Amino acid sequence: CNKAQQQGPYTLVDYQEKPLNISRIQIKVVKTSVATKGLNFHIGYRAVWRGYCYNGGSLDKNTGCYNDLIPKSPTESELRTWSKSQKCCTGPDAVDAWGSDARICWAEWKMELCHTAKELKKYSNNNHFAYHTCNLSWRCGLKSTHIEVRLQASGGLVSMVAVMPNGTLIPIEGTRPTYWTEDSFAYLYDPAGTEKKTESTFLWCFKEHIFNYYCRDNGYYFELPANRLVCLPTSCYKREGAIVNTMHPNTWKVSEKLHSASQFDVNNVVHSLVYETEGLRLALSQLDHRFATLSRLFNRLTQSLAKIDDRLLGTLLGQDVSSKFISPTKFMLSPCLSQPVDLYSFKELWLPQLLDVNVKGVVADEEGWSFVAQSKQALIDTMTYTKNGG
Amino acid sequence: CNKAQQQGPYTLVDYQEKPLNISRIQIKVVKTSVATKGLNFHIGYRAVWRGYCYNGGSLDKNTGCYNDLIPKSPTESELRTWSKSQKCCTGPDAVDAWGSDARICWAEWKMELCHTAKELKKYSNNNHFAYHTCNLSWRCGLKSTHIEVRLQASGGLVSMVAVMPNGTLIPIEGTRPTYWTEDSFAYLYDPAGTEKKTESTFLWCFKEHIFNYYCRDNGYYFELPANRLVCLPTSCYKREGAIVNTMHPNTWKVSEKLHSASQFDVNNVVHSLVYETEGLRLALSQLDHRFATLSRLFNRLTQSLAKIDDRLLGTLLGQDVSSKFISPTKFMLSPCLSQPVDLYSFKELWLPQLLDVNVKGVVADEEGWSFVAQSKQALIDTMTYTKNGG
Amino acid sequence: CNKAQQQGPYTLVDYQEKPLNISRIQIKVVKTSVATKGLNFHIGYRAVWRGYCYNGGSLDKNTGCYNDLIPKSPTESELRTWSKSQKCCTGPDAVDAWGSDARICWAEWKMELCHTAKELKKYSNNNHFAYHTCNLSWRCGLKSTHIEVRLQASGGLVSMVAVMPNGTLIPIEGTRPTYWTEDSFAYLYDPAGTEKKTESTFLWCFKEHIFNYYCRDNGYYFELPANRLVCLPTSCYKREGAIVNTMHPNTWKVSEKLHSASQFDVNNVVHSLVYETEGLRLALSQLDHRFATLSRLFNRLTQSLAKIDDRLLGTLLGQDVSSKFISPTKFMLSPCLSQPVDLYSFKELWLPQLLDVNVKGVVADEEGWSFVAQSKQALIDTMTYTKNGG
Ligand SMILES: *[C@@H]1O[C@H](CO)[C@@H](O)[C@H](O)[C@H]1NC(C)=O
Ligand SMILES: *[C@@H]1O[C@H](CO)[C@@H](O)[C@H](O)[C@H]1NC(C)=O
Ligand SMILES: *[C@@H]1O[C@H](CO)[C@@H](O)[C@H](O)[C@H]1NC(C)=O
Ligand SMILES: *[C@@H]1O[C@H](CO)[C@@H](O)[C@H](O)[C@H]1NC(C)=O
Ligand SMILES: *[C@@H]1O[C@H](CO)[C@@H](O)[C@H](O)[C@H]1NC(C)=O
Ligand SMILES: *[C@@H]1O[C@H](CO)[C@@H](O)[C@H](O)[C@H]1NC(C)=O
Repeated sequence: CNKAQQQGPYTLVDYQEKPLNISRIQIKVVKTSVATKGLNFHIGYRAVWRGYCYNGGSLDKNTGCYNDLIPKSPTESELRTWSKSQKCCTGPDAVDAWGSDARICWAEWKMELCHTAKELKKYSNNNHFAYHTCNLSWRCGLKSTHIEVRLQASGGLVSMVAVMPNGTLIPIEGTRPTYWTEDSFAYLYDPAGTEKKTESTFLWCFKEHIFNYYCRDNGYYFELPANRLVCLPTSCYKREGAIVNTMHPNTWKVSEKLHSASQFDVNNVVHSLVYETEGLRLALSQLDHRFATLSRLFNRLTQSLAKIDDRLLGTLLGQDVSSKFISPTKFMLSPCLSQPVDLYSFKELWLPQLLDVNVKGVVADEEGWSFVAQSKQALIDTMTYTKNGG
Repeated sequence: CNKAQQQGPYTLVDYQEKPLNISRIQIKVVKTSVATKGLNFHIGYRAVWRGYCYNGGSLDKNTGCYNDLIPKSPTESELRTWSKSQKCCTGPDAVDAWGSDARICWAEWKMELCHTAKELKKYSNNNHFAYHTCNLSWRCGLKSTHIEVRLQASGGLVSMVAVMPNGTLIPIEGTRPTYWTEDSFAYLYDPAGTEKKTESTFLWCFKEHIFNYYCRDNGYYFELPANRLVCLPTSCYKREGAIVNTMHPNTWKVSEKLHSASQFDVNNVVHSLVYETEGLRLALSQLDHRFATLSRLFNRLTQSLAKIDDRLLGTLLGQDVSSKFISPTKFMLSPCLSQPVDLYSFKELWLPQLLDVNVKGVVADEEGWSFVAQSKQALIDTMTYTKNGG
Repeated sequence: CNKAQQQGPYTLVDYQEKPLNISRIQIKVVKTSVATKGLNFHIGYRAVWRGYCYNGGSLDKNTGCYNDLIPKSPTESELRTWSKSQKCCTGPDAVDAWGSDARICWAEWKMELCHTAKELKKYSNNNHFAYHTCNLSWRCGLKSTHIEVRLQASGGLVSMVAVMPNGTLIPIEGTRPTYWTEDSFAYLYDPAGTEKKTESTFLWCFKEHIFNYYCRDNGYYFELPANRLVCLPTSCYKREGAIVNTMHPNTWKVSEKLHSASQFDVNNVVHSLVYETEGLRLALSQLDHRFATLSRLFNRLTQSLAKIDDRLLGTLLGQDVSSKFISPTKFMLSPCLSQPVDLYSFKELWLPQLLDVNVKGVVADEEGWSFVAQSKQALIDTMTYTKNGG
């Protein structure tokens, strides 16, 4: 039929997407690393319960008890000797030692007797009239374990520290063993089996103009800005040939290594994952619908060109075949038998990789600090009430 | 060659994808917010170790020691004065005060002497015959910090509460400072610098029929059902013009803010992320293969139409050029020089945004409650054994 | 115009993507499950503070105090009776019972008096000359709660255990109640309401050659290797008809259920999510650009074929219409009115599902173990100093 009507004029419009300047580059970096191996941390503790009484009667002003929990933390020498001996050495215990024996409370003891384990007893009595009564009860303990040295930059210089449960960073060197002491405890770290590198290498990062840079290393994921040193517990990163601002760096917060994450935080991460995957379902389904549309259009146009070129559908199927259309849509089939040019510019589609992610927990749950807290709790448990050993 | 054979009849089928009624809408919401700023929480503690003895001999029934750890929590006035003074004020200490001086144990003390810090000593002795012996040792401490007010709805009314480590929700008002006391401790919060909003705004949510609604705000991600108030620690959300069911709301579980997440929980979230990314790799690779197929088909069909229209490949390349096919596939090139209609209905592809996610930790690790726990632990540490100060 | 120049020869190249042997299969598995329901765990504790003194003067060697905190954990019978009674039963308390009454310190008490709650007092005095002074103060407590039985395989045999805060796995059977005791505490679990299944079923997993297998169940996500039993807290999985290596299995680490995740771990998971979503933005945007390209090419080619077939654009639009091109691009419109063959091989696009993920926290925050720790802390709080009750 058709008309002399010419209700136009029309012109096909191309689909134009909103551009995105995102791309996956290699970024050259100076990377300062640190790794530790083997039993490199040794913790010892030792203390004496000394209860020294005198019984001169209610009338004597010297009657009474002077007690004390004397801390006797081991020396570096003694802590090493314990470390190879697997025993903590100690002085003598004394129960109900009165009169001349009570002087054992004031002798400079030799730490002779060594133990697999030793807890003290809160002994005290004063029932020997006109005499002194001495009670002496020792406790000691030792654990050898593996500590993880971490990094920190202050003044622009990356140095090694050991984080303690209360947040104090213990400066650590890499040649000589570091040894320190708090009250009853003595700690010894030896830098053997520990390595601190500085390395010219590369990182696979996503550059995306708001440019931001989203980078990955081993199990760490982090933004890597320009002219700023990015420090994470065991690795710092700098852009090669870029000038770090001396201080004001991007460094890990020690608090986040001491403090645990709540169940609400992780559930919130799960919910964010759900929201994200909803977005991904939307986008992927939209692309799916697009391929449906292109399928329809390409089919109609294939019908149009095919009625002219009967060898078209054949090469389309890879089958040696010619067609004859008995219908606008239905057709029948019969058989019988340089430079490249790319019209599409399709590039390699980046498939997301499986993410190695580090989960290490809080510092208080490290074996050594757990041992320290356990020791303190045992001391509290055993000082609950005085025991009469006479 | 070809045959009179007509092994058909065939008909091209269009690709039909499984539909998905997912879409990203703006949802109008009434949102109740709350924000806090500055040092708004003040914690003080104060107590007296009073050891009051009398020495009348083994025969006197009055001989012995009455000791007590009297809690003396500061008043709101005294806590404010400490807050501006940066010192905790206290009464007098007394070591080995016997006879007439021992009466200091029973005088109504004036809290005169103020401290940067103060811990008591467990002094006790009774060696003054026919006399009383008084020992008095004070302890006090103060910390000014920043607390985060949270929201809770019971009876349909959204109100402000302060969560304590044991789970108790302290009702908080926004005009007058709230002050309370537990044993030795006194806490003072002032509502200045704190703001509670109610706001008509919008949220970007994913609506997807099983309709569910997956919503995001600041660092919070949450389902927003119909006719139900959704409360999260610092923000509640309601559908505008919808009738909340008075109670039975969707509110955050206080437990999940007090209790930490295990390493197994987070590792499990990581594994779920891995499973998810495997699905995404599958889908994206499938789409990739689809573009390969369309590339092949479009190339063959382009060859078919090009042998008829020699200006086709030119406009395909944007190059001014005509072709001549010396082969079914090989060809040669030479140069020389309204309403819109959209066949594709391609819409803007939603690219997933980078997710702002809140990670705040457990309540016990808040600075103030950490200070309280530290104070209690110090008190335990110093009450381990009696010290004779005579 | 055009030339006798034939600057070729060219040939269209098809887009070839890098293949990926990833696919979503059903894996047949033998799955050992375990579920618990109702109040199935009962915790009781009970202890006696016994301070037994004698006052014979400074001269008598028998003068002094023998004190003790005697643990008296309930029996299985008594713990069950408490469980149904909601009261913990106890012996008699005694304050300042001297002379003949002091013998109550050494009578075999009958646990007659029962309590909603009971804490002891550290009473001690010795002011009755030539007499004994007895102080007796009891404490008891009971909590009924819900414990979650977990699985563990050693020797290839999957068995049920109850994890305790210090990491010890308590072997649990499914018929008779299990009962054990530590110092002051007694615990009773009854296996009623608890179920341990072994089941032939299937899992939806992603098989992807490096083949690895990434699987999901309820809220658990885990790799399921070949010929290895994969144990998770409440469910183990084995490939059907495959031979598990007797031991050396892939089992959950008990530590990760006792130890919490740091805020740095979760923030790191967030950053990994950001990196991932950057990759997804890149890929999705690339596919978008691809559809733009195909839109352009298909439009030009549609113009080429349309000037020959004026019914083409009509069937392309589903509109009954014929075209006439007054321009290389502009055109005008007028109206008036078997086996299937698939050229594309497009398959069902897998849309990622919303991930159910379990977040359970640490074992120490379970209600029962929280109750135990609270009880111990109360005992510590009340033993701080002796109180004279005379
Ligand atoms: C895209 O990125 C390049 C660097 O690769 C930059 O030169 C250009 O300005 C950017 N353009 C836009 C629009 O982001
Ligand atoms: C942390 O502990 C160390 C060692 O006992 C001590 O020197 C330091 O002052 C403590 N710091 C804090 C903030 O508690
Ligand atoms: C799709 O969503 C619309 C609302 O946008 C609703 O009216 C319709 O029933 C839905 N259809 C299906 C099949 O989900
Ligand atoms: C929490 O502590 C407050 C203040 O000491 C107290 O009033 C309340 O009873 C406690 N609640 C619980 C469940 O421990
Ligand atoms: C692809 O997977 C099949 C099993 O489905 C396997 O037989 C084949 O070797 C694999 N090929 C490649 C290249 O991965
Ligand atoms: C854990 O506690 C149980 C019960 O008190 C005890 O038998 C076991 O030895 C403890 N194990 C460790 C490693 O502390």
